[PDB]
Amino acid sequence: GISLIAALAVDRVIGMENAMPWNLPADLAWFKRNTLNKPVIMGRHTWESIGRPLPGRKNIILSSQPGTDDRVTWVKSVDEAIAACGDVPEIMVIGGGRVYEQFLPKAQKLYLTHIDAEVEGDTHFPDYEPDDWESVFSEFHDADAQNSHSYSFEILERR
Ligand SMILES: [Ca+2]
Ligand code: NA
Repeated sequence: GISLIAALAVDRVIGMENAMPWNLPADLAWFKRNTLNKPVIMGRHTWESIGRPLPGRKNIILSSQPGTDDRVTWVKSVDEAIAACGDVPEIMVIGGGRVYEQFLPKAQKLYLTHIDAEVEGDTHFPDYEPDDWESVFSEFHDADAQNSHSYSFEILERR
């Protein structure tokens, strides 16, 4: 199916103009664990924030304009993005806000990191009602020497 994976500060903030004011290697490890060797769909701005392909995966970039890096696959519509993933057990949608908004109604699972941080942002994860979803996994973690804020992971499966 289609899954979304995202890291959310309070008020569902996911993005801003500058780099996020946190350091969460545990969230990166979680992202890798759940996307390894799966196709990833991302918007063009998320692509520019990474700068290079995520290894071992089909990288699919949504843009209305021709692609500018032949190392990844560029598509001009949601339907083309899904088609480019082919026949796979799980498609991972990795951001950003505009892309999450379009794929949420298609998604069966959400992988969410909730960060105990209040940050001014210009992009939010789309609204969802927790009652429409079942929490199948949850774990809370404190900040530590490597992670600047406390955070929790949850996996929600659409009811
Ligand atoms: Ca940004
Ligand atoms: Na899994």
